[PDB]
This record gives sequence, C-alpha cells and structure tokens, in this order.
Amino acid sequence: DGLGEEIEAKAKKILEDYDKQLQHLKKQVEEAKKDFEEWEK
Amino acid sequence: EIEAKAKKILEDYDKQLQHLKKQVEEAKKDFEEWEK
Repeated sequence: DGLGEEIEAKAKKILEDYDKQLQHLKKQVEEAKKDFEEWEK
Repeated sequence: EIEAKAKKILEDYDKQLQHLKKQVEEAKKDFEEWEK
C-alpha cells in the first residue's frame, strides 16, 4: 500500500488550510486594534 | 474607568494575537513532522 504518501499529502493539506484560516484571522485582529486606535482618536 | 477600558481592549487583542501566532507555530511543527 502506497497510501502512506497520500495520507501524508492530505495531512499536509489540512495543516495548510488550517494555517490559512489563522493567518487571515490574525490579519483581522491586527486590523481590529488599528481601527480601535483610530476610533479612540 | 473609561480610559482603563481602552487599555484592556488593546491587551485582549494582544492576548488573541499571541495565541494565534502560537497556533501557527504549532501548525508549523506538525507540518515539518509530516515531512518526516
């Protein structure tokens, strides 16, 4: 069974998608506090 | 009381940011481990 590399490929794909969501959400938080600094004049 | 609240909100966004970079690092080490 050469599924080992296929499993590995998916597991890497899951982590890539996971990272994407975190990086995008992280950007929203940075933007959120910047907006707060703006709103605080 | 109001000016102290403004500080706290900025500390929370930091608590959240650090915890995200933490998860990114966890995801990174897991990814490296899948690459053997």
